[PDB]
Amino acid sequence: GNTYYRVVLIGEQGVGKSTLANIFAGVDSDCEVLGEDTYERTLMVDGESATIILLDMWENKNEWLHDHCMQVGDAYLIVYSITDRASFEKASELRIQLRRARQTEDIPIILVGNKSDLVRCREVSVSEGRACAVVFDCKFIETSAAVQHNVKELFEGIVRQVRLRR
Ligand SMILES: Nc1nc2c(ncn2[C@@H]2O[C@H](COP(=O)(O)OP(=O)(O)O)[C@@H](O)[C@H]2O)c(=O)[nH]1
Ligand SMILES: [Mg+2]
Repeated sequence: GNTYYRVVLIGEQGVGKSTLANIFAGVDSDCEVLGEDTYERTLMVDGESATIILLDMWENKNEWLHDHCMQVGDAYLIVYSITDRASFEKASELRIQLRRARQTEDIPIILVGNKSDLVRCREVSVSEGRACAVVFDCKFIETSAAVQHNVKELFEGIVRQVRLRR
């Protein structure tokens, strides 16, 4: 409870949420019995221990699970694919949706452009991701979950952001 961070992955189908979540996990004694699509890992960030509870239960078709995700997170990773415009536009919709669900809280958010390895398929530019993050007042990163590029920096980044709002 200060050492602990509940982090929620949201985004359109096929953007890479589950692939991100799997890289994050892999290998004790947190109080929480993990359910559905929940992962726990304890991380060292800036010389301080961080227990992350990661939720990856956002699907596009349990309808209440959307409202659940939007309510329980301390922090959010709003994921789109650089090779998919509509997922990028969806990300803005989800950010607005999240802001309405949490009107009075300063929620740490990272906007994540996944699939950066798919160079010839890029449809969304780095500048667009950046400009969008500026409009949203959140952070931005591009990852490739397939090759584990910037995935470490991402989860360090989100812990770093939630600590700044204390
Ligand atoms: N090339 C590439 N493929 C990816 C990346 N991340 C995920 N994928 C692929 O995209 C497909 C759907 O990914 P998934 O993680 O299930 O998306 P989800 O719906 O958001 O959970 C899978 O076949 C993954 O192999 C990435 O960074 N690069
Ligand atoms: Mg998934």
